[PDB]
Amino acid sequence: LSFQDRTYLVTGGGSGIGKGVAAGLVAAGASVMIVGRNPDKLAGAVQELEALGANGGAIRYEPTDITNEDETARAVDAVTAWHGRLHGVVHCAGGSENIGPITQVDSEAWRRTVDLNVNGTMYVLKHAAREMVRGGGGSFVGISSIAASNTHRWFGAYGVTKSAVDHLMQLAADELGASWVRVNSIRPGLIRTDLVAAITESAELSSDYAMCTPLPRQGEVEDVANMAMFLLSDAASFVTGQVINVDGGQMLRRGPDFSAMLEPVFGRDALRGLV
Amino acid sequence: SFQDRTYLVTGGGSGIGKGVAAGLVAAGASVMIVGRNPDKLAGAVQELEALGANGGAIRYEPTDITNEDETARAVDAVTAWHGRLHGVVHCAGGSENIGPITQVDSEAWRRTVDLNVNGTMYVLKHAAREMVRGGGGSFVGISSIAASNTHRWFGAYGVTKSAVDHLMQLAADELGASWVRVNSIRPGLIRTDLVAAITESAELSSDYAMCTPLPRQGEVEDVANMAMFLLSDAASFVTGQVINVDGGQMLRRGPDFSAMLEPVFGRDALRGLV
Amino acid sequence: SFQDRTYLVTGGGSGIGKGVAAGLVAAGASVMIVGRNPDKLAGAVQELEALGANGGAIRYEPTDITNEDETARAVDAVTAWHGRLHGVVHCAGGSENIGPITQVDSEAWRRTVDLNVNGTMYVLKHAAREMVRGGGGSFVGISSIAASNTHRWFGAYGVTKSAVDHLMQLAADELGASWVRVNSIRPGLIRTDLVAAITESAELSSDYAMCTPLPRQGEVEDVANMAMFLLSDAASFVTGQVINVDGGQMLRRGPDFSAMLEPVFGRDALRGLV
Amino acid sequence: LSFQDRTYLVTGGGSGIGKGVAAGLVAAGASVMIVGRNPDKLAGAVQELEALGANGGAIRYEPTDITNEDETARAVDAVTAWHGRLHGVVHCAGGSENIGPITQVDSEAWRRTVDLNVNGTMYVLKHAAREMVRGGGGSFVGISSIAASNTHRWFGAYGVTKSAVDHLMQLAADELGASWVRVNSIRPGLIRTDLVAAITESAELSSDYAMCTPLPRQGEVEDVANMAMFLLSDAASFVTGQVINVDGGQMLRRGPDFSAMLEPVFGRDALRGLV
Ligand SMILES: [Cl-]
Ligand SMILES: [Cl-]
Ligand code: NA
Ligand code: NA
Repeated sequence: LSFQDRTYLVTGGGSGIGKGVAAGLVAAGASVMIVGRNPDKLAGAVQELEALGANGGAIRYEPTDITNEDETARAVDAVTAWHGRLHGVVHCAGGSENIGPITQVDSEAWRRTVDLNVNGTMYVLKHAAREMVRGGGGSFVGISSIAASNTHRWFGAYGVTKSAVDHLMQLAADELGASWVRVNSIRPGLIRTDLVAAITESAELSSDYAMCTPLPRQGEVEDVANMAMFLLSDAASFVTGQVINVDGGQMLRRGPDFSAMLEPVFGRDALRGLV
Repeated sequence: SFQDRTYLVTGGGSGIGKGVAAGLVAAGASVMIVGRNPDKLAGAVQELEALGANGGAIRYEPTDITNEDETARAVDAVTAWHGRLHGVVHCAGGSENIGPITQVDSEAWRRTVDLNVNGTMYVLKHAAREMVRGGGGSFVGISSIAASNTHRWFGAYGVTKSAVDHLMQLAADELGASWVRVNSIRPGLIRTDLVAAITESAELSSDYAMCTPLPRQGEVEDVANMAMFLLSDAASFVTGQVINVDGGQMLRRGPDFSAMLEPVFGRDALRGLV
Repeated sequence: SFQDRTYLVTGGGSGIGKGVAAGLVAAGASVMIVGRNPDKLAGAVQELEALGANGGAIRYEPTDITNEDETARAVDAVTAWHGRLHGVVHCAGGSENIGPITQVDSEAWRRTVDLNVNGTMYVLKHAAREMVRGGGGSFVGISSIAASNTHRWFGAYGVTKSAVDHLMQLAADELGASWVRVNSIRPGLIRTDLVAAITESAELSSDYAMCTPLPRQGEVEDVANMAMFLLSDAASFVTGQVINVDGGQMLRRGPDFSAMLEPVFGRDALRGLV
Repeated sequence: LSFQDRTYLVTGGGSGIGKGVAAGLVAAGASVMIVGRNPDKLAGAVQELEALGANGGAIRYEPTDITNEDETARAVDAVTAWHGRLHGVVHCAGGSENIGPITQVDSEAWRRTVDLNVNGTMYVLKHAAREMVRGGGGSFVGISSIAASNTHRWFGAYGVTKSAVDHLMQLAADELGASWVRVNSIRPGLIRTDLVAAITESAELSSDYAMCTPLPRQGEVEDVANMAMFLLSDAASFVTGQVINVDGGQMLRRGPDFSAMLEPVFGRDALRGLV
């Protein structure tokens, strides 16, 4: 239940979900290192997060392009060297550059998404895992997506790669349980971030998501932060290998239909293939 | 978020249910435990009263969940206690026989079905009515790893718990519009009185440990922690989930009770020969 | 691989069961159809006899699968016909009521449970006994997309069919050592007499089509084709599978019967208000 | 039920499963193009496959490195131009170069596996799909693995990438159903090929697989070929988006434990992380 005097690494800690997770931990008295691509945002987030955690919290940043393994490895060394032990990780770094039919998918955009999500995650887990095993245990939380649990027509590499990441969390849980390192995935549904204010505020797509979602609201960053913190905590010490949706129940229905956005740009025939 | 709230816990007289009740009482909640054995329910109350005051309170009503009318009466009693029912943790259920599918004791199978499938439906049906009228709540059904991974020779148990998990998800679909969340927890091997048979066997104990990534057995607190989280406002966007608390055993397989069952049935019987 | 073999088909008097029976007869198999309605079973026999000779043959026995003794008697009859039972396609089952979980007709729910959970177990239990003694076989259980994707307001149907799918997998685990394969098929919307309500509604018909990647409704032949493949030696390394034949509807969602149910129950009732 | 006068593309058609699938189709009277990396094997397989299909069958090859999209696109043009229509695809090309703990995984080997399985599959599906949509429909069958359905400790990228591929088949099925293009995945268990005679014939690993497998035998290439042919055929014309194991029921138990092979090479501590 407590996080005081524990140290965590948070990737994509500069905005959206990662920032919320970092906020939560620092406010609970944890030491956090946030890593991400943009030193501007990272620095900004740090001065802000520092206001929280008058409760013993601490915050640091290291700019890191997680598609380069050396940079990931260095960041993991630094967070571990901070107090000597790395208690956990929340991996929120990851992206999506594709939107369109599989038959016309931009292969460079696809390959970038694979590198970021699949390889990026592997580097973070590989190196974080080494220290958590040496430290006598810990908890790794991967942030996936409902795109992995429910097909999102025209999202190309997003759900494909997030499915890989979910499998990698389960594989690692299997391998690392003997070392008391728990590994779990969270798949958020529609969460309100500045990143996705186009969708959340659009009449057609907000309406489609709402019809797919049993609970009558959209998600919030705090919803995902709460699950991550629970899974990092000792209250989940027998929970590993799980893949858990924080999505208002959307996985019980279907992924969203982005027709209304895409039909005027691609035409209906392209959306069922047909080049 | 437990302090000013009231919860129903079925099967609250021992094991998982009792742990859940104890955690909620400790947090300041009011809890009504119900179950078949009045001696055990009354004893659990006396024990849990010791968890005293964050202002928590505990009551019991003997209830046979195979009887819909008694179940509805229990739901009326918990609801009238402070005027609103905030959540349910449904731990009542079990099974009565290990053996090959070809030798299933049909009356025991029917009993397990009645208890697990029908009993869960009645609790859900009437708890949902009140949680809808009251403006929302959280229903947690306790299932088992027997539903997620085949347990050879467990017959009705895994079958009925899979039915229950589907019910939890169907109910989440139907009830989300009324702010009633419904989730399932599947425990792995949890240390209780009900598990002394696995405990006394080197073969069975070893088999579970080999099937379990984390190098320990589960505790009732582990399941109680998950249940409380899912009841809390910290899980307010979580519904329709089926979540294992099992040390990662679902990543491997169900246990193999061959060592125990071979001397009773014979090897041929365990692959269906009569 | 059907020519010199004998199969039991439950619910063989109409719909999916009858299609399955017809395909097997056409291929030269002997088929016993069983079911509750003797007029319909007898009429199906007369029809299927027309499928004549690749040397195929068809018989019927009226059987109430909620009675284990009648079920065992049907399994004895099919087995004694040519001395070995090679497989089963279990299509008998159904449901009796659409409505919110908060207004479930408990007697109809129990009936659906008895028919689907208990009835399937009896057929499986006794068919498995003979298929084990005979040196192997293939058991195909027919389930439904209601088990793979929540169908709001379908109550016991999806719940019980999920129980059935778990049973198929448990039985595959137990019985593989005796070369008895057990698999489940989940059909989507299939064109039969049982679906005229969806057919007559623009709203419901449109909703299914929107939920279905392939731009057509399912046919009984589609399900019969899958069943035959799974019975065949071409599927000899396939067991424990649960396979949809649904035009890809499982990739989207279950149907939304709101248009039909709103005028009966009201909108508030459909989210659990009583 | 028939395959006469239909044309199919088979990737990895030069050995193992692909060769068996190609054999099956040609023998049933189909035209097949087999593609793969090694022109020696491809040519060999063609002269052999030509003996079969006195029943109207036809066989061709094009050497193709499926990690290069241009080469994949050319092969798809050629098979389609052959008779004017491409009726289906069975995608068996794919590999696995990793064996060891996630904490010590060779990142170059990992990245190669991702490129082959994830990107390779996408290229094949993208371009094959274009023609099948234009042709009025068809059937794409992806060959995955039980490594995707059940965690295989120490298999690193194999199950991770095969999980991605399964998701991609489901996404494509969702997108392309409107065009009558069905897309499905097969996950084989232990299949006897020359590739894996080390495992299938080893006492410890054969024994472990056998205990995990309800049916008392190992798989055969014909078992997978039969499922693929059924899914290509009109007898499966309402079957799309499915992910189907041909594994003797192994998915009901667990993936294999390669401890006996790996412990003497890595030590027990490395196998639970600990570098
Ligand atoms: Cl009790
Ligand atoms: Cl009938
Ligand atoms: Na209180
Ligand atoms: Na015959």
